[PDB]
Amino acid sequence: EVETFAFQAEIAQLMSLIINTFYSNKEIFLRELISNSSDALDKIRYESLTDPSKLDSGKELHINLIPNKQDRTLTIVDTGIGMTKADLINNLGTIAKSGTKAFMEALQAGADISMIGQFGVGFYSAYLVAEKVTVITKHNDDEQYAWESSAGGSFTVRTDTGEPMGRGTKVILHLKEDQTEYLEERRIKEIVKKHSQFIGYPITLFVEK
Ligand SMILES: OCCNC(=S)NC1CCCCCC1
Repeated sequence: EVETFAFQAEIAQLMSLIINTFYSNKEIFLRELISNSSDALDKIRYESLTDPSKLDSGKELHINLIPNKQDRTLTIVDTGIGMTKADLINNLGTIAKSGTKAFMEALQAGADISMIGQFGVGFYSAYLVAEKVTVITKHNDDEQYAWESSAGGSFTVRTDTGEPMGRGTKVILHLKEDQTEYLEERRIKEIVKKHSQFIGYPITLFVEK
């Protein structure tokens, strides 16, 4: 059972901007996703200080980067606080409203796309390299859900039937045909060292066999 929702007008405008403009410095998407994962891990770790039972769904706090040349996907996995159904559908997009408007004002005040993180909307930089993004997420207070969008103004949310995650979020990037360099080991390493050398959680690169 799948529900289809329309993106808020300003978010749909940002994604169409991100997809259609010519911007060569596409590697910043990984920094933004890793920084988002760091925030999610900070939140569960902070909450667990007053409630250790919040870690019953997993004590490990880490980030895994998993390229797959066969499927042409790059997957970013964190064991952070995860996302509820209301987060996926309403609350997060409501908070991103002001940032998207301001980010688009800044895009005419000099700023470029690489500053997307300073407006709290860095996640949508995934569409610099991805034609489709799938988000599997599990929050302690909700079921496992699957969010998906190929942009174009709509996204879907459904209960996920696949492998249970425990807790956290999995961002699956279905890369565009010309963006397969982000499946390469030495390319991901160079990006992580340059942009995320100061993340307070272990970032593990899964190399393919
Ligand atoms: O970082 C930018 C703000 N977006 C966040 S925090 N999360 C996104 C995940 C996909 C579905 C929920 C809402 C959008």
